[PDB]
Amino acid sequence: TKLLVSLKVLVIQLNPQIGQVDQTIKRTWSILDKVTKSATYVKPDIILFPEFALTGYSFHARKDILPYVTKKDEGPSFELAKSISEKFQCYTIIGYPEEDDEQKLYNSALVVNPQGGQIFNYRKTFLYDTEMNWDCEENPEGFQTFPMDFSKCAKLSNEDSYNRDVTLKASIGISMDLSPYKFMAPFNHFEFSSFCVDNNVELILCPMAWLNSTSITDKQTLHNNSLLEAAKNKIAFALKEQGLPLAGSQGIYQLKIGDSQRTPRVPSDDSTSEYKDMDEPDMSNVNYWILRFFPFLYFKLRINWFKNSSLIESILGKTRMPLDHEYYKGKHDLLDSEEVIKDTVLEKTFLGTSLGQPWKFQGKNAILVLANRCGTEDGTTIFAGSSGIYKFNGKKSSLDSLNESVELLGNLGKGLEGAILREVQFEVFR
Repeated sequence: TKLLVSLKVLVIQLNPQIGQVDQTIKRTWSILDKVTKSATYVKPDIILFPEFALTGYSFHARKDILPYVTKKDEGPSFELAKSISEKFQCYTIIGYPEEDDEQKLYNSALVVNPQGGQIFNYRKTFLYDTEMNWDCEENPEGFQTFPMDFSKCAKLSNEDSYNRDVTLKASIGISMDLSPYKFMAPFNHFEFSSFCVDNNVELILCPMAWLNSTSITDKQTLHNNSLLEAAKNKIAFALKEQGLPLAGSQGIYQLKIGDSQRTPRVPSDDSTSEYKDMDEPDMSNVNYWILRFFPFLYFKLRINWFKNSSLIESILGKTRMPLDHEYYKGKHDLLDSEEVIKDTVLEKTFLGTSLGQPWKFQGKNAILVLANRCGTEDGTTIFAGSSGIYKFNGKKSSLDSLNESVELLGNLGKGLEGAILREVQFEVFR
């Protein structure tokens, strides 16, 4: 049974700096105020913030982050999300540094329902270099899905208003979750997006603190004070030339509220990575993010992969998580056994292909919401901003924004704080 859905999605893009939690909270309320005063404002069903949205990101020691960590149901990030959810009767998802009762630290995203109750807490599964600075843990559950009960958001195709309720299968992936594991696993594993396709996820939510490639990441440079000083000077000049303070822009808000301006499809070039034109998205990263969702994209070659059974061994042989992941540290050959083939094995995919279909996602819909922070930290790290909303439409082989099986519903710029609201329409089957 086809069920039509209409979701009002609001994404907030912030430039939080370490030690400015109260100021960031104030700017957040300012943004939300300006949003409600928009000419085309409509009430959001869901509001998404970036990774470590109120705290800043680049913590260099456990001691430095400890004054900002909180239990999943206490503290500034949680109280903000509860207040927002209660005032807007929506789901609110925010990234925050978490401590648990056993003094373990995580990079997390909490989810609050329209009643102001916390319904979920997701912990980052693939960690980035920065997390290793302060003793962050991997999510022992690995990637996860959860239900989100939406009220008055759905209809049958014959009906004339969205007056039905719907429970969508959602998944949160925090930044590095989208990357090959440790940057060492094969690129074409597409772990997170394969997991979402495998589990028939309909709503994908990604709080991120994702870098623009102008950032200094070369390890030899970071650990040679002469090379580092020279590299920092280059970024300094790059911001000065833009009329920006070294930390990037704060408090000047780009609002795209309820409009229908789509983001132009563009190939990555030597120029699309430049940290220039702050109100335009970083299309190098937009294209890269789209590529990491390859299993959701139409690709002609899958028909040959399926016909030749080229991926059967890959599909059968893949594990739920990487073998050395926290996941197995305590969870735990069908072609050579007498055990039967379970439904779950027939849902598994590799490169978007399953044992039963060339392209498992074909004919389906999924929504991707990416909330990425903007600004700069340490004089070395420039975040890409470019928060956006995407629809994978499942319709029938560029590996970027030119692929028409993804719809770019709208993006913010790479460099300004702000908010984007889009009505997203799609279908699910029930």
